[PDB]
Amino acid sequence: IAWAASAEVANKPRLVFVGDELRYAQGANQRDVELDGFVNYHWLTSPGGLGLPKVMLEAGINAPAEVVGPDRSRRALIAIRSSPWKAGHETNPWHDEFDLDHGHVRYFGDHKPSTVGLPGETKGNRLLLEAARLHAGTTREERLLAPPLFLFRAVTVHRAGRAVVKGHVEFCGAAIIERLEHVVQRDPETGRSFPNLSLDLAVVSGGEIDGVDFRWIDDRRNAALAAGETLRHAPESWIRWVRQGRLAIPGIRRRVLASAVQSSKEQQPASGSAEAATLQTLYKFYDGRKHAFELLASRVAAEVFRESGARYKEGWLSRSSGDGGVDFIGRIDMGSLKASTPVVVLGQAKCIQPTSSVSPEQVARVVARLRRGWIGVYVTTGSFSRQAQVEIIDDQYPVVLIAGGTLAATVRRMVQANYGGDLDALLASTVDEYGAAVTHRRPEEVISL
Amino acid sequence: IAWAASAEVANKPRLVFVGDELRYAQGANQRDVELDGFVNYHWLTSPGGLGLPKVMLEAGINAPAEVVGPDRSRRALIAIRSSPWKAGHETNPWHDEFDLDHGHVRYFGDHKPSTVGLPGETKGNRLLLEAARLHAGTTREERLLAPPLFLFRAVTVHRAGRAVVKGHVEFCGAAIIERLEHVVQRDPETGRSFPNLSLDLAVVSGGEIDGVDFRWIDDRRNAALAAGETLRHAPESWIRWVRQGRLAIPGIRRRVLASAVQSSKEQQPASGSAEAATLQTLYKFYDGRKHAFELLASRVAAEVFRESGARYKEGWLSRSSGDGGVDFIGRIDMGSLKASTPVVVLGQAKCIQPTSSVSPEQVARVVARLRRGWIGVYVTTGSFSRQAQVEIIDDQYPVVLIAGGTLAATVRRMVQANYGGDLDALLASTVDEYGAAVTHRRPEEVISL
Amino acid sequence: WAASAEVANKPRLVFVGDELRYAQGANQRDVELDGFVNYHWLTSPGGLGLPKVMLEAGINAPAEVVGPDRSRRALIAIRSSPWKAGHETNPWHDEFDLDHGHVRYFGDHKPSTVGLPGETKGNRLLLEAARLHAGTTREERLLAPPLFLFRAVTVHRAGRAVVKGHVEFCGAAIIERLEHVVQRDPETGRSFPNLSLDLAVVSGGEIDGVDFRWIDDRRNAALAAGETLRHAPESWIRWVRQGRLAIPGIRRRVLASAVQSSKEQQPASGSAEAATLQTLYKFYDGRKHAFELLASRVAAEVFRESGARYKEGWLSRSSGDGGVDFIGRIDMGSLKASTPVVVLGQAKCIQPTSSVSPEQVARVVARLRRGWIGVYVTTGSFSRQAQVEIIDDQYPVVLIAGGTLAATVRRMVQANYGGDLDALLASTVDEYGAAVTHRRPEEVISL
Amino acid sequence: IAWAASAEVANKPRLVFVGDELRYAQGANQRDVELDGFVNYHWLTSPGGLGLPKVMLEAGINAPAEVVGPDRSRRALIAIRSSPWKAGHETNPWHDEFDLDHGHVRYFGDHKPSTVGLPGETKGNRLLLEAARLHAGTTREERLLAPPLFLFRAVTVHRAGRAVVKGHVEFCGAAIIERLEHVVQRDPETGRSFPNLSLDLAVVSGGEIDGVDFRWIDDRRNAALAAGETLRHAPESWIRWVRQGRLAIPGIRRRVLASAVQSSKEQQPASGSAEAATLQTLYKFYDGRKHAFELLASRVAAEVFRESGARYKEGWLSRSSGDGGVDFIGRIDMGSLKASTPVVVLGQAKCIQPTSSVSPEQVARVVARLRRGWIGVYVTTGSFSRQAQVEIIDDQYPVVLIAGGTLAATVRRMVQANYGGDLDALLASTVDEYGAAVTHRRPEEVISL
DNA sequence: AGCCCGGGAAATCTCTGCTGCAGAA
DNA sequence: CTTCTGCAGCAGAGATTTCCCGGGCT
Repeated sequence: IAWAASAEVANKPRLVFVGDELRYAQGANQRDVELDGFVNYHWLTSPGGLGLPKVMLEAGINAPAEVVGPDRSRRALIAIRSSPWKAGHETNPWHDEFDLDHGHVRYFGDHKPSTVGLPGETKGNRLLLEAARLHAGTTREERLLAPPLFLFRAVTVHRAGRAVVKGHVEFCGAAIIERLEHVVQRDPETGRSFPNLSLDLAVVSGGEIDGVDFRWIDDRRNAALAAGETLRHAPESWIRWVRQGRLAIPGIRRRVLASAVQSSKEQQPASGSAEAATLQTLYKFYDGRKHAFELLASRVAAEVFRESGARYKEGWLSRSSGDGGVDFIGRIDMGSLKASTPVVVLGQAKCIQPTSSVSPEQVARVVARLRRGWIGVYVTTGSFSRQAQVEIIDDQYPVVLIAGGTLAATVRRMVQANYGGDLDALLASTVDEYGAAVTHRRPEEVISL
Repeated sequence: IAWAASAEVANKPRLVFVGDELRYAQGANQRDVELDGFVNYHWLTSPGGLGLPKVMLEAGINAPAEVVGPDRSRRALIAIRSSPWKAGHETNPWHDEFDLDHGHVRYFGDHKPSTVGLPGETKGNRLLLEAARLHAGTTREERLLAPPLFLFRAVTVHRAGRAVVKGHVEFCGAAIIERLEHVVQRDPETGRSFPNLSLDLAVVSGGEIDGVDFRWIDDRRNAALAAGETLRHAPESWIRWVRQGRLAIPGIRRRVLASAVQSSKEQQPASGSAEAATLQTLYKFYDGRKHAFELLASRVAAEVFRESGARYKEGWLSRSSGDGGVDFIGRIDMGSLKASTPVVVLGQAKCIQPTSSVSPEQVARVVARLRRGWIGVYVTTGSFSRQAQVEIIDDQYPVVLIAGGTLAATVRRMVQANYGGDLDALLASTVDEYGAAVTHRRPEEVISL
Repeated sequence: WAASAEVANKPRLVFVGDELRYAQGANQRDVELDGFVNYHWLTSPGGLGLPKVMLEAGINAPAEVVGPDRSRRALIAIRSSPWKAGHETNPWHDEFDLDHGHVRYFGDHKPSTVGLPGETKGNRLLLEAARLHAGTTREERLLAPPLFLFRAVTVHRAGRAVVKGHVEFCGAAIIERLEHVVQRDPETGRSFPNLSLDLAVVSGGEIDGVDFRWIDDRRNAALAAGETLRHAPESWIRWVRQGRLAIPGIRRRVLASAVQSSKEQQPASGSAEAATLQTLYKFYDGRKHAFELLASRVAAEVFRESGARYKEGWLSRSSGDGGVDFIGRIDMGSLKASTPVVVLGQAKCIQPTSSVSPEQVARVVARLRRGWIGVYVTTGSFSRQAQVEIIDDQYPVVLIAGGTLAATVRRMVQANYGGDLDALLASTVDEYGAAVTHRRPEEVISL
Repeated sequence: IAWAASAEVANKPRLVFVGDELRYAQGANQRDVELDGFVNYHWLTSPGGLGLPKVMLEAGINAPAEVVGPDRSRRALIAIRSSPWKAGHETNPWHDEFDLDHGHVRYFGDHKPSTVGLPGETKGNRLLLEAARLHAGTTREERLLAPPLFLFRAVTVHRAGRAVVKGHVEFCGAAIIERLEHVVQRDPETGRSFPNLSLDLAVVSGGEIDGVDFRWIDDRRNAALAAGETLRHAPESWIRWVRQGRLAIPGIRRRVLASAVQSSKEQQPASGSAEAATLQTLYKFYDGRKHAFELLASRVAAEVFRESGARYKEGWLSRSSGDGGVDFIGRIDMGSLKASTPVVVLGQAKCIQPTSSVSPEQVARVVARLRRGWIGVYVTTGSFSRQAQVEIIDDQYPVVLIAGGTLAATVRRMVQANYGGDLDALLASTVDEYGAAVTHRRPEEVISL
């Protein structure tokens, strides 16, 4: 009669997104989807339809009893707990830390000075040892025998009008063991150093959703399922890792960007549009004269900074000759009347073919010029490479990107704002006023201006 | 008609400012004031009234004829000229260092690799020694006979029209020799080492007027009048350098900030006003409460960037207790949407009576937390110390200053615009709704939000 | 050969920081003495029959051992200073950092000894061992005798005084850097040349300490030098084949908080460095400028202690305090073209019982551009908040409290004006504005 | 009748200058002032009217007979002849190095392989130990009697349309030993090893002039002379060292002002260098695999920082898969033992041909990620472009440039002293390890280990 | 006689200015 | 048939490069 419940639980979906807050309490029920206004942990792990003991989440790491598949016995999984009691991290080198953005995690063993035996005597560290031996071997079946590592970090909600600490967890994703190294920590109370296992783990990609649902955690606990039969509900990252090996880790590692990135198509105007044709006329006109293109880049950048609702003044153009990383410069004032701060804005302009794209080093050449409190801006006829936007966003470089469609729209504004001599004599206005004064002056001299 | 042209030119306001455009041309009359839109150099030095030969600015280190008074024959003055090769400065040997704000100018002797022997056979070095012995003299009489050093640097600018490369120079002011020492320089062209003379100079100040009377040279090249009557048109800084010794140099040093210094009374609201009483009630209310003040400052700083119409996003509170280097966080998107780049704003507040000023050390603690493209903001009911302000301006700290006046004005504006009721409603709303941090994350994560 | 196989049957390991019972009395057979492990039993096992190697103050080692291929030198044993109990007051002493696996030791050379440094048998074998560890072949490196460090201990045992005839295991180390210094002993009272040795403590890998079987196996004559390493630490084994290239990465790392309490930053009361600190406090209480110059020289000595290249730029100003008190520069590179590192510094003389606020050092931190480092010198200690703010927010600034300052000053004085502190103090107060210039920190590059 | 000549010597200044070409002959006389147009060495060292014995000078360390001053027996001077003896064919890695631009010189002892016992068993080494003993020293009295070391280097000169390398010598100035270390040297051609002492020293400055007054030399070389009255014509720098001690060592360093920009030819090894072919093989070998060259460059930079005797630790590699922004990471501990601070080094390595330079964009891509107090290092076979280095100097980029001769130098010196001549095992090691040292840790995580 | 971190004009020098021709997408 | 895109020791101001002067001294 229990087979019906097992099947019922087996078929129904149980989804959880990475970074979500899960409810963790003593006792309670595993048959409840929601508890105290939050998603139940035990229900997500072991719904109870299988009639199996719950998966406990306690100090250090925790692993269920050995699950005997028809083929052979297998370790179900490993639930890992990290305790930042009240955002204690990271004042000290014990330093259990998660970077869920780039998909890297560093955790440490539960070994303590009170323990007499060598590291690995504790249940947790020994399970970490077995997992380490299983994550590194010759055969390809032992990796199927290797239990997955589920990351959980303590979190205080301060929600629903009631501030509470503990009793809540956070799923940081599934992890694989990249490294295991014996390190020596220090107990301040007794002033005594102790050996312990240090684990470097990598979080894999969760797919398009970035959140995973686990019907396969029951598969790992299923007594009637073979080791290679449990990968049915597994994410594509993990199974493709099983296929390829540890060489696929950089490709399967989870990647979260703070801001969205734009494809080449979206930045540019439509192909059949006359805006793109106008952009190509800009390409033809400013190919010979890069200096005009620079002056226009200054005008456009100005229009953008003023479109943001911020105060901007264009200082000048760095050089008309001698190349270098700076083409021109302006100033952004941050704040309101009688309350502001000066910001030096280094304007850069590069004219290139639409097919080719700007390389990250060319942008980083402008980024390197930037001192503290400065903002760069890059204006190009084409688009930006993926690695460029990656280096800008992930490393948090403050650069304003001006693509083809943006400058095209800006031009569309300016040409009807001032239509003297039609569209073309604005470009002529770029060449005629291209001299636009000059300066050997450092960027810091723009403040006094 | 000896004194006919002299007596009228003897009382003229020959005050000159640093940064103006001066004309140095061959075949320039001493009678005409301005040449082709700008003032003439030869006219400025000796405008025909004296009958003296026009001082020619040549050969780097330059000086007029020796002057013999009744006693102690002296050198009238010294005309120092630093010129771009071009690209002699900052791209070549020589490249005399120039720092205007700190009044420090490093200059090189007239010794050349083509000139053999110890520095120096050229008149430049000998004049440099003859002057330096008087400038470094511990005797006031020596400081009386000490030849003034008038510095000049050719700058390209003009008004409208076209840029200038020759015939145009800029008055850099007068300077006093800080140090004199020998150096070794190497020529890239020949690869041969040669000795030279190097010296550190201290540029003086003209005061609030910041003007330098060029009538000084008249009594400086007068053989009849000596020392006592030669300082009549000299700047007070120079006469103070004459009366006292080299120990008063840092006190008489020229220090000009790019921005403007705000007085304590200037930062505070007008005396007797309603906003003043409002601020007094603010300090009265928030003297005991800190977190509520921090939140209030977060709200004030929230729309102070948004007042211009600029794109802003209000962040979170770091911690309920234990504080942080900066109390609250904000974000500033720059440019059109999807082209917007995040700018991290780190704010901190402190409650103190308007009669008190903010120490530079804590502001430094704020700006020490800054990174690439990060800006700070400090909010207080009091004013800021002058040292703090000048340290921020001179070293270009990127931070917004919120004094008691701006705070009171912005707060009253907030109350009337969004409430209009008694401030008590706002205060209470703040204390109940926040002052308690729901989210405690790293500041770099504000970009993801 | 039953006994040797018997002691080969049972493992022998000792962790770093293990207290050992040191007694000329007692025997080789027994495993423990007076509640502590026996040293002579540790170094000399009962299943061998070899004599007991004695551990005396300073460097000590058994004579060379004849091998089938070539003669092999027995390991090096080092005994630490009393630190101090009134026995040694010398500024140049043994500095132990077991957290980063870095240990600086100073050899034994005395004014009574006439000649050149390294003439004594211990120092002869020491320099020869230095030759072996700096060997160009793998054979020469495996021929190199291990260096085992030991320290004296001042503690408490079972509610009683401690300790009489007890030491502490500091681990095994590899000869990395050598130096030639000239020190001066006040009680000697003549000055004498002395050797300096920078050692890198190895990591035991999976184990904290090392296997004691290694030494007992290497001491044996039949053991071949290539095959004499079996239980040797993986770090040492890797180093033998890799050479000097392995040294930077194989050092033992102990994860611990870098925050030192106010008491830890202050020298011992009986150290006699503290008295110097107090004299400096009363002296520079009125004159801060001489303290700024003194701090510049002290920092200059600190950076040159690691063998780096420091060049003193100048002092910022002689009138009033500010963000920076003094400026220096550290050049590192191909030397055909050297990459300069700007050094900004501030010094404040306060009471040793007073703590330095984080804002005051943040005033210096805020002046740091990319590739620049800060220096803060104070007679007192640093506050906890300051330390944790510097560590957590990753501030590139060295901190000099009362202890480090007094120690460095003592070193400098003894090095030059040894016998007279007033001469060094005179050297600090004579020139005020001689080193003082008004320049931008980025102008130190030209110098 | 040698008294009058001595008085003659004392009255007229006798000066030598740095960079001067001197004629040295073993069979010359002390009488003739100059030989073949060039001033004589012996005549300058000691005149014929002095009565002083003929001083001998040969390859390596040369020390004249000891002298007894009335106060105490004293060592006058130490002459040092340094010649590569290469004729451009040097393979000796421990050959002496000279950098007079920064005033640092690496000298090496006269210890020989066949020379037995512990170093030094030779004259030069021992008297250099005495010299160093006096150099470090203690109290002023020892500093007074401390014998100066004068450097003479074999140079190629040109005389009357004819040029011969041997027969002349150059004056490199008087220097003081900073530090002395123990090192093991090996003959490149034939495999061997011998102990020797290595000295890092620095040349002082000549004060007003660039060189040394040899009249003071005569004053010190005098048998009967006072203690502090021995030097009246001595350079002020040496007197400053005398009064201060080691405290003035960083301040008295000889400095020559020149452009730090190096050309392609200047960075790369000589035309007859055997390391060139090795570099070609390195290009052909790492042409397919770049990350192996990245690890190679990591260990190279490590050896470079370890060459100064500083504190450095091995880092890790970012990816070893495809391409990426940062090639390798490292850490440097700056300060003493008890007191130090960690700094993060971001290293980049791209394999190009020695004839090709490095564009500024590529290195600026590395500079862009450098935080506050962070440095970087670029290691490559090819040289660096002029614009790149200029860009480094202008913006004060903290980067170490390893290219051409330097790379081959540290690599060869490494092979000779570590892997013992076999480069095959080294290359193979770089091949096997490109996937072993790869961690996904943050650059800030290097502080942990 | 001389020099010198010069300016002036008259000597080349730099690099996009483009028009009608033709011939091609 | 279009309508643009090639061909051409072409035009030509602003910017360098040469060379002639300069002014005021020891």
